[PDB]
Amino acid sequence: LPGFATRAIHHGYDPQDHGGALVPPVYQTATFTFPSNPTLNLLEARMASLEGGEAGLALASGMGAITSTLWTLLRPGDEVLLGNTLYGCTFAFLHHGIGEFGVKLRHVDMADLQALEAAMTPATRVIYFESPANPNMHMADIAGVAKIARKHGATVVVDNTYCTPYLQRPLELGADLVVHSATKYLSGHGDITAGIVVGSQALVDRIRLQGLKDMTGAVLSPHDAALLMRGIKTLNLRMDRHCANAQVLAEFLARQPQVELIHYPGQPGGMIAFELKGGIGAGRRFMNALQLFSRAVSLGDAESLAQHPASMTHSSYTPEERAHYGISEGLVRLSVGLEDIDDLLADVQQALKASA
Amino acid sequence: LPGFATRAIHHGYDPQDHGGALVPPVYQTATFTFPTVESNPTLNLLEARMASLEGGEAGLALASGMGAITSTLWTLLRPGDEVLLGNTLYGCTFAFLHHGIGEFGVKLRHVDMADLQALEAAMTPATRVIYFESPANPNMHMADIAGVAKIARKHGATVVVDNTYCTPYLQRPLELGADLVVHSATKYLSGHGDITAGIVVGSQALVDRIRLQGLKDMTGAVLSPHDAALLMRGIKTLNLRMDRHCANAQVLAEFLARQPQVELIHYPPGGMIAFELKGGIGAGRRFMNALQLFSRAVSLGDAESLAQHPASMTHSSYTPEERAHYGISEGLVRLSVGLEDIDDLLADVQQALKASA
Amino acid sequence: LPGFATRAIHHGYDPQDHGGALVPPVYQTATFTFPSNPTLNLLEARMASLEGGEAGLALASGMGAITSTLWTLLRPGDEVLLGNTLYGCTFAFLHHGIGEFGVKLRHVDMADLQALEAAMTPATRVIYFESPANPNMHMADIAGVAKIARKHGATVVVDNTYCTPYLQRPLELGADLVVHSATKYLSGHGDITAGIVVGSQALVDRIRLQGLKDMTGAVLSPHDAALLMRGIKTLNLRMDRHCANAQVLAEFLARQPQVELIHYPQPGGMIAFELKGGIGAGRRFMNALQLFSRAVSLGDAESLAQHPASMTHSSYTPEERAHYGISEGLVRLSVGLEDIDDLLADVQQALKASA
Amino acid sequence: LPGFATRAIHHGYDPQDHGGALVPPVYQTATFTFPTSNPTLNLLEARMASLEGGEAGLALASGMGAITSTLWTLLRPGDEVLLGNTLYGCTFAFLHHGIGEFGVKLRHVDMADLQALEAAMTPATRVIYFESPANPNMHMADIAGVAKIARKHGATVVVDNTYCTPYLQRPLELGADLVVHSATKYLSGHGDITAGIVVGSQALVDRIRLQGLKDMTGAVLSPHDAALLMRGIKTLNLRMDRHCANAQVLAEFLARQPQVELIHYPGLASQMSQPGGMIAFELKGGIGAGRRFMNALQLFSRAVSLGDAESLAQHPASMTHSSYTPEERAHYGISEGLVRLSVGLEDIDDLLADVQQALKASA
Repeated sequence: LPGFATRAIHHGYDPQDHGGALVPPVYQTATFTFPSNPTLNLLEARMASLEGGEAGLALASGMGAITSTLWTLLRPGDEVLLGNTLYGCTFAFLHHGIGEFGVKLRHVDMADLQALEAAMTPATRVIYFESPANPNMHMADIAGVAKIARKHGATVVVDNTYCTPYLQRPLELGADLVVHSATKYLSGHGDITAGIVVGSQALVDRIRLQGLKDMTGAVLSPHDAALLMRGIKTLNLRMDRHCANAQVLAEFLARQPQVELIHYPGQPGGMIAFELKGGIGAGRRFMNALQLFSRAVSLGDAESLAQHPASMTHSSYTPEERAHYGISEGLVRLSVGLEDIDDLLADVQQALKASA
Repeated sequence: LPGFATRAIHHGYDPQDHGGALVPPVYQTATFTFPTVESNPTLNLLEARMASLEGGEAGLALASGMGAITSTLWTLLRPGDEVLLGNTLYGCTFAFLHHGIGEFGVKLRHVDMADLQALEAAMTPATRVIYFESPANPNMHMADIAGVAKIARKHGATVVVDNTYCTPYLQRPLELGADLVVHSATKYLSGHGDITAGIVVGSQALVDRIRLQGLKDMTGAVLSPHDAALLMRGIKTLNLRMDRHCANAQVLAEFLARQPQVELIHYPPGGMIAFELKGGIGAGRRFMNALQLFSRAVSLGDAESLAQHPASMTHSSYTPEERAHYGISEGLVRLSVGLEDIDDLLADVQQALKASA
Repeated sequence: LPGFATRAIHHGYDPQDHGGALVPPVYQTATFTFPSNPTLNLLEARMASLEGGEAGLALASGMGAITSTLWTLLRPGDEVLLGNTLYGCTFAFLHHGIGEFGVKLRHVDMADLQALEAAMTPATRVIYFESPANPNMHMADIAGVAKIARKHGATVVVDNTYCTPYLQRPLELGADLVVHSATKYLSGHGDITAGIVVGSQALVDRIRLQGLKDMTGAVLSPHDAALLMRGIKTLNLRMDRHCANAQVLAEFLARQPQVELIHYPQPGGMIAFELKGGIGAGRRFMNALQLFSRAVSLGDAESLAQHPASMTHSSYTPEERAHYGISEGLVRLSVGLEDIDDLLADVQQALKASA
Repeated sequence: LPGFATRAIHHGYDPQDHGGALVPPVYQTATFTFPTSNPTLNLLEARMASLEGGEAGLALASGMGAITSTLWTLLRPGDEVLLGNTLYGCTFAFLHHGIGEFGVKLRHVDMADLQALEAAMTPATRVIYFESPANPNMHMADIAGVAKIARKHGATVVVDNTYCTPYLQRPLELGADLVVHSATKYLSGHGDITAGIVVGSQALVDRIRLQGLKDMTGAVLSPHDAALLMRGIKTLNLRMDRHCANAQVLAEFLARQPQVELIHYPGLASQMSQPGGMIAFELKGGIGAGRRFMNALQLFSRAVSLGDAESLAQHPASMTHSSYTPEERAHYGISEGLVRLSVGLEDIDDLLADVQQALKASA
């Protein structure tokens, strides 16, 4: 089996099947003569290879991947066990979407196999969670969850967006399906939105012909698929740099007097979350002071991003409501990019002093 | 109000807000800086322009026509609600209803939209959505949208019309009373068969809900800015292309109606034609095999002429009786007449018909 | 032979050769395995078909097409006969570019065969001109020029940008090569820059392997080539509308008191007229336009307008402008595809504001 | 001054000037409203200028577009151009079968030998053009030294920096006047676009833009390709680091193989200054061994280019120069067993395995 880097650049493609083109031609065509799109097929095969899965499916967005998958596997009466902490729109989709169509939802600490097995019911059909989780980015025992899951043949779905198949491969640990917001690290350059699902040919075929075909129509543009593949070609190199930069920044943040503590890392790629002693006011001043980090909500970009939930995404909520969603007043999340670490340290240092 | 052609080229865009660029820059970016309080311009422009063409208040762009339909229905319906559908629908749409949302507690009921008497009789306190294509198979008969709208308001039912076949250039359901219009922009709107996309147009209130609920939470069927830019490029020639599609189809239809191999012409709806081959399924296969200009494919609204014979193509797996149940006769042939020289199209059909014998 | 519209949509392509794709896949690859780019090849073959020529060549821009062609055909000592009036960038290329490398240039009235024949010398190798020409868009006898060129086997090159192969095909009239700024009508949507050269395989091969390969490197991106082919698919329909709109606007402008006369028209959707009020009227006219865009180009879906004296040639003096065939009140319009009633209304109010 | 990686990702762009977009919008428009420049091209140019330490940049349709636009601008009949002993195939063709046929005098000189260069300087010398490093051993030239001589008659020094990229070498900070790049290679890094870049003083670049490009080549770069090039530049430092590491391991391996006569370049660790991920070696078995070696490769691609994520290999004698005779090839610096490799970003163990088996098959 060729190495990860080799497969991320070559898997599934041979120039002679496409006129000798070194780079695969982009099949920007809505239709083909009556007897699949070669560009999407290649992306799917390559992502399947990287995750150690049998088949892949490309979608218009990470949400397209999650919804197409869940709509396929669940029906009224079925139960879904969810990790305690989820993205945002995922939490919304579950509670304000599919959850309002008869599907039962139950949040459980995936870190406690005792509680998980205790929450297992003959109606449980799907176990969905992200690894690691937002809190302190704890890994969670995927193999352990898989063991409990098969009690009622429950399908285990893991959101592997944060790690990418380069750092974690849930399928090799027992998961049935892995989903990605390829919009983040996989693309790596913040210019496209895309989603990926990988698992057995059996499950993926169902999601493709049911969830996607009939219930979401969340198809991915061949042009975007081509750009996503371009990004995947440097995945290993980018993740290495994201991790190194984040490690240095995390160690720096831990020594600063303005920082109460570091939620993570203690590695979640280039992600960091820390707490400002000064709370919401300190967070606002910190964000206003940044000159290199961008004030935005996303991650996995070449550019470093920063967000202060309390004054940004969750500014409308009250302090108590924020706490209920695991959002402290001084919580700051960073997607450390690929810039020179010395410039990133200087930016954070200056902003930290300005936060006072 | 500026003319249709003018709005299809200019509506919603002013070069001054984008560096003086004659053609709007493509915002191929997944994210924007977070609002200071102290949306993607490419998608917003496409949405505003399509809203203008349909005479609606707001527009929403989706990854595909199916993305538009599903995002809309997931938003408006919940378990217990009822949806009245036209008797004949698109394949995937039909499937989405019965094999998709229909399996989540939503009741579906098929009724002849051309029969207002029957429609009114099918209205129940639970009816929340009335969905149909106009025109619809098998004879592309234009349903009375204003009449349906009158009945719908009896229980505040939302009327949704699939306007793919006509495009806003030939029909504008919202101006006739519909609440929402959906499009597979993959067809005529794009016009060049290189992109897949969907559009929903209606009131700001309804579109906002579909955007923030059906799309944001239940489908994630977002449209790529690159594809949106291409769709807008296509819309710039919509009037001219539809004019030619129609002219070519009229000539081919008249020709087909006089040929010995043709039993009848179902229709004439843009450049769409559907006719019956006396020879049935075998004649259909030979006809399809003989075509040299028309392409054997399943779609429509492309610059290239397309042809399909359902019985030996999309519905080849079904039995003759099952096909009939789905409005598919053994000799049914559907044509999406393109923009090629009509003399070349006539010659291709003529020789194929002779070969069908 | 299939009709023009049919060839503009299908010529040179068969889905079977590319995975059954209805639309040709875009070969956005800089390299191919060691034994031509299928996307560029297709564009070239299709343009050759539309012009009635044997071969085509795609370039990064119209200027790329002209320079690549001339650098190939000329060498120090050779003479080039040029039309009395050219684009602008071309005129500069000739005089401030290739002309400073030993190549002799000589302007001649292509409409005057006697003068052209009299300007023919044993050193003449290329006869280059636009048809129609800027002045009053006078067609000019291409077959006549071709007969004279033979005298010393001179190569006749015609810039067919204004007409497009849909309205004029110089090769079928005797020209050796045709060049295009595909940036204009061929693309039709103002989103790409590109050039095209069509002629015999013999000539195009030389231009491809000499002018382009060695002297300009003006290659066209497969992405742009694909967009250009997308545009060509509606060429006949767009040109029909450009022409119809322009005819109506031309008739209107002729009856307006603010207009001295119409230089032209038919040159596609192009119109040129003179404002009685000179440069001041021109400036006010341009400032008032709300639909037409103040820009320098043509062949776009959007209508464009320009007043040379206050725009491209504003730095020159009135006498210098005249030397370049630019009058103080000259206004050029590239009539687009918008609703003619909206275009008439915009021009009408602008003309009243020009006073 | 921000670090290289920071500038390669951010230089010249502020989201607030473009609707807050994190990624710059692509200005795919042929024209703009008449005033009272394309932002996408301008950004690419400013960023490349920053990376090379130059004042201004210019983007072209191809590396050849960059070279021709530059030379057409700077030379006129009677002028003399001093060239490096060995030049890139097409560049050599442009000089001899192109501009060289328009009254411009050409003359090759060993740039590594300042004595010969200084002796080759004439009152007519206007341009000194060369690649650094250059074949056959990829030896670095003393740019500062060449610059000192050039000033004798105000000759403009132009350096093709394609092989190194501004990440590994910056000729302008060494005295060069202009640097040109075939961005088609390393800068893009993914083999999906063709593009050229020129960086130098605002004065020189303005002239090339308004004369060579505007009037003599028309080799403009598509905004779409410019955007892709910028996307590629964002990982330049990381890719070059891997290209270099992979090439070093493969070079050491090749140096120990019985089928290999010698390694032209790179030359051990620290022929100094590794030529990116480029390697050239000689096969003892000549043209026959070269053909078999090439036929056997299963991971490396048989193609003519470099700087791609995918590893490429070529054997000139049986590929680009197959029509020539053995003596003619020698005249062009091509040995019968010469093999050039553009080592890519794949797993080094897979690359080693491929070369290993192809080498055994070459016997």
